[PDB]
Amino acid sequence: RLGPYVEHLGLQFERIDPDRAVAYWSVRADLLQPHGILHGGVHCAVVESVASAAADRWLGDRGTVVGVSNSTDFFAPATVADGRLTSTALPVHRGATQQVWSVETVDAAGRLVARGQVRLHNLRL
Amino acid sequence: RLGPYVEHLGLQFERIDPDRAVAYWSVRADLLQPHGILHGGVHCAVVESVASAAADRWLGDRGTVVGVSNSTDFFAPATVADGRLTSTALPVHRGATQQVWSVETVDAAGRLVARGQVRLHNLRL
Amino acid sequence: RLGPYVEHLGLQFERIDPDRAVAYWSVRADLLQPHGILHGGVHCAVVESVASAAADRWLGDRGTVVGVSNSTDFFAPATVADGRLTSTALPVHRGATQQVWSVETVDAAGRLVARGQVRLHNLRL
Amino acid sequence: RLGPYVEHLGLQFERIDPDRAVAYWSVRADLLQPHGILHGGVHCAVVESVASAAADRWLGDRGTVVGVSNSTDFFAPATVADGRLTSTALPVHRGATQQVWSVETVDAAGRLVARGQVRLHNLRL
Repeated sequence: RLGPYVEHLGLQFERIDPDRAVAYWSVRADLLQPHGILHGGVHCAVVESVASAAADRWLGDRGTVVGVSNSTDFFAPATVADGRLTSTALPVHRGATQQVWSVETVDAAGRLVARGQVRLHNLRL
Repeated sequence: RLGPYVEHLGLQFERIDPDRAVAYWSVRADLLQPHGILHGGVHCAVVESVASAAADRWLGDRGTVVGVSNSTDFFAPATVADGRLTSTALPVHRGATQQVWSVETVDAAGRLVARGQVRLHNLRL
Repeated sequence: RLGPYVEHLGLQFERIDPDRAVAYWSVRADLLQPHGILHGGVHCAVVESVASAAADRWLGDRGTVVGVSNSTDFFAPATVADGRLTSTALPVHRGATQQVWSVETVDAAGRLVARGQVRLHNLRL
Repeated sequence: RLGPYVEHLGLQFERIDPDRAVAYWSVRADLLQPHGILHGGVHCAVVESVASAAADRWLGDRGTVVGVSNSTDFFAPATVADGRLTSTALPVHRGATQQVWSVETVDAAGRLVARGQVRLHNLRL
C-alpha cells in the first residue's frame, strides 16, 4: 500500500504518525553489493521511504510531499547475519513549504548502522 | 557481475574507467513511488552504484572501497514516459584513504534529473 | 583559548564534555549579509566550532581531530533582533577513525534556526 | 559592497556573472583554528558567499535569493603558507523556486582544497 519499491525493500511499518514513523526490515541476499554487505543505496532508499511516510502523514489532506534531497551516512557494514534493522524517522523541521526528517537505522543492539536526513517539499492544495 | 541490487536497478554500464563510469537505465513500474514517479531511493542507489564502480576501478588491486556517505538531490520528477537515463560519475577527490565522486543523472535531452556526491573509504592492502 | 576565528564569532562555551558541547552567541551587525540577516557561513562556522570542540574533548589525549565535512541547513532568518542563540553539539557516531556530530542552533523560544552535521577524522597517536 | 562578513573574509571578486562567480582570498592568522590551519567554517562561509553572489546575479531584478543549505567538504589543510586561494561557483540547477551551485576552492597549483554545494531559494517578485 506504500508503492512497489517499498515492497521490494521489505519494509514493514510499525508506526506512521505525523511526528514519527518506524519500519522494520532485514538485509537479504538480493540487496547486497559484491562483497557480501548491504548495498549502500538500500540504506538511502529506506531512509527516503521512512521519512516520506512520516512527511506525508504530517501533511495529511493539506497537500502532497515531493522528495528534494537525501543525505545518508553508512556507519557500519550490515549483513544477513545482522538480523532485523529498525528505521525511525524523526522530525527536524515541518513548515509551510519544506520538511526535514532524520532517519536512524539501528540493529537489535541499538548499534547505529546508518543515518539519513531527508528534505521534502510541500505541494499544498 | 556487479551484484544483485545493481542488477535489479537495471543499470547497464557503458564505461568503467579509473576516471569515469557511465551507466544507462530506465524508470520502471516497480521502481515508482505511490504517485507514478521514480522513488527517490532509486536515484540514490544508482548514484551509489555508478560512483562505487568508478572508485573500485580507480583503486584497482591496491585495496577495496567501502561506501561512507551519499548525498543526492532530486531536481525533476522522472517517470516511465521519460525514457532512458544516463548516469555519469566523475572524480572530485581520489587520495590515500578517501575518494569523492560526483554522479549526474540526465535524460535524453541533457536535462539534469538528479545529482549525487558519494564519499568512499579506501581499504588498502 | 579556542582560536582566533572562534573568538571573532563571539561564541561563549557553557559546556564542553566528551558527549556534548554548548555555546551561546548573538547575531551582530558585522556578521550580516546584505539584506540584514545573518550570513549563512556564520551558521556553518558555529556548527563547525561547536562540534569540533566536542569531538576534540571526546578524543582527548588519544589524538587530534581534523574537519572532514560540514552540512548545515538554515531554517529561519536570524537577525540582531532575535537575541541570544544557543548551539548544542550532540554525538551521532564516535569511533576509531571517524566522528559525526549534530549541532542545533536555537533561539530563546526553542525555535530551530539552523542545524548542521559535522564529520571529523581522528588522527590518533 | 557585498556585506560586512564577506569583507571580513577578505574575498575579492574577479567575476560575478549569471553563470559563474570567481573570488580570490588568502588564509590569514585570524582565520585559523588552534593547530595553525584554516578554520573549516571559513571554507563554508566562502562557499556560501561565492555561490550566493552568482545566484543573486542570475536571479537579477526578478527576486531575491535566500540560503537554504550548505554542504562543504574539506580535502586538504590550508595554511598561511599556501598562498592565494581561488573559489569558483558553477551552476548545477537554476529553476523557478530553487538554485543549486557548486563551489570549488583551489590553490595556485590547481589542488582542490575544499568544495561545497549550496542550495538557495528564489523569492520572486
